[PDB]
Amino acid sequence: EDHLAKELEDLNKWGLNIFNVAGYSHNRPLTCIMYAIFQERDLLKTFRISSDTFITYMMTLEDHYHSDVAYHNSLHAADVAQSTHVLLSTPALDAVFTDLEILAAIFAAAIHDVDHPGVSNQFLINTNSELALMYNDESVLENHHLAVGFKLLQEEHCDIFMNLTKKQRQTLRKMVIDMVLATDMSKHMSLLADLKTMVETKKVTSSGVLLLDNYTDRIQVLRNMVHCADLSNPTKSLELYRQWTDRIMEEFFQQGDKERERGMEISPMCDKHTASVEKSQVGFIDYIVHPLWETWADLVQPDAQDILDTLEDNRNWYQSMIP
Ligand SMILES: COc1ccc([C@H]2CNC(=O)C2)cc1OC1CCCC1
Ligand SMILES: [Mg+2]
Ligand SMILES: [Zn+2]
Repeated sequence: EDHLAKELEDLNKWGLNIFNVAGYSHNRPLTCIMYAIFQERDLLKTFRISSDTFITYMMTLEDHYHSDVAYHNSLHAADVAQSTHVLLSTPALDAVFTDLEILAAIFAAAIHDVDHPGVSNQFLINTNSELALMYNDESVLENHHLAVGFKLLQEEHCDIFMNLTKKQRQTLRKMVIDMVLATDMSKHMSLLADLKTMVETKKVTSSGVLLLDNYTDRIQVLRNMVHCADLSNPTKSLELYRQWTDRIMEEFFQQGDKERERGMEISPMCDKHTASVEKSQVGFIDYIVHPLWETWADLVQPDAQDILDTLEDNRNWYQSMIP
């Protein structure tokens, strides 16, 4: 109550604690943070989005995340949205994005895992699920989250974009699709290689502010930004990181139990009888998270040096828990 307002004082910081905001908002973290973010940035006024309309959409979207899924519930969406809100303010990216691109990136973060069933694209494909038949095995979940999110906008009592122009709605839809499809982990290596080429030919104004000429370059940075926000758990304080680790392992091990029940091969990091939680996090940091943030740090230096220091410290803690 007064605790919620104290926690939200850190709305614009990496140290914000989304678990605390959840506790004080009737477990509506996503509705809560999305509303705090939009007010802070004056987006409701800029795009003449009604408050009732915005709240009804957000509450419906949030009720569409599954509360019995350990990691991919509404708290993860809320976290990715809050993280993207901070990354958009990085000094190196100052005045680089339009208001429509800022709106799109934050909206993408919010809907980006909606209706997640708690199993991976590969699981959905090997069990011949209806979702995989629908999407022909390509970015199964991601196409689905986009579909639900944009579906809910089709209803007057819920169209938060009704006061944008047709032209603006089209551009936003293109940008959002692009950004959510980029959260598909099987696209990670591709995305990182492209981000490394963008750093290679990085250009800044006289005062260290990125120069982004075309739409192409702007959406490439936005794509990568949402993807970093998705893979930001290890760059947060150790206390936060460990609760996120606990949740993803719970979810991955539940998938492993379903794999065993059906006589399918068990995905090794989903096998609770053999997988080391600690080794898996160190591997995840060394091979995926660090390589990504090291590159993001290059693009916006020295803005993300503390984020990298926290990461390297967290990496060493998981390492020390391994005998
Ligand atoms: C907190 O950790 C993790 C946080 C987030 C993810 C995303 C990528 N895959 C997912 O399904 C979501 C994986 C994590 O750890 C997994 C890889 C290493 C062990 C588990
Ligand atoms: Mg996802
Ligand atoms: Zn996600």
